[PDB]
Amino acid sequence: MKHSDEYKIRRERNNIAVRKSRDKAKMRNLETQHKVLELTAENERLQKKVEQLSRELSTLRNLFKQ
Amino acid sequence: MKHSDEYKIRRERNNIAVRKSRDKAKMRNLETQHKVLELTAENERLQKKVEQLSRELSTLRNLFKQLPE
DNA sequence: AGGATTGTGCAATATA
DNA sequence: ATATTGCGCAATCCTT
Repeated sequence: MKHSDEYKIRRERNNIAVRKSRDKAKMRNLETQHKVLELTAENERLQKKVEQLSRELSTLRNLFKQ
Repeated sequence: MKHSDEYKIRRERNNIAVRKSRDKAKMRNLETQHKVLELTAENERLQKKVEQLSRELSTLRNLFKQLPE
């Protein structure tokens, strides 16, 4: 129907639940996007650390010549 | 009005656009989830390499430390 | 008995 | 003009 009070209450409650469900789905989607940004920055940091450790190892091993 | 031909054409075109837009958004979310798996595998590879090189550097520094002046 | 999910479409808004 | 976004609805699924 469209007039009964049981119907109006059911719609009011469902509209709350539908919005809650859609907000939750949107939040999960955004969280996945953020995770990509976080991992990309972290992999960039770790790669720079690899390069730094390699430079320190090379510098140390050069001491064997002198 | 809401029964005119112009209204019907606008809504039919928009409904097509809505499905196209939401399909693409769902596909992007699928690609993003795949990217997380790929970046996680790369992260684990990098963590292993950093740990290996850190140990290699620590042992070599300790070797030089045991050298007499 | 009542919330959570979802295919669908109206509507407002953003964008080109 | 199309693209994006929020929402209502009703059917449906799941909880209590």
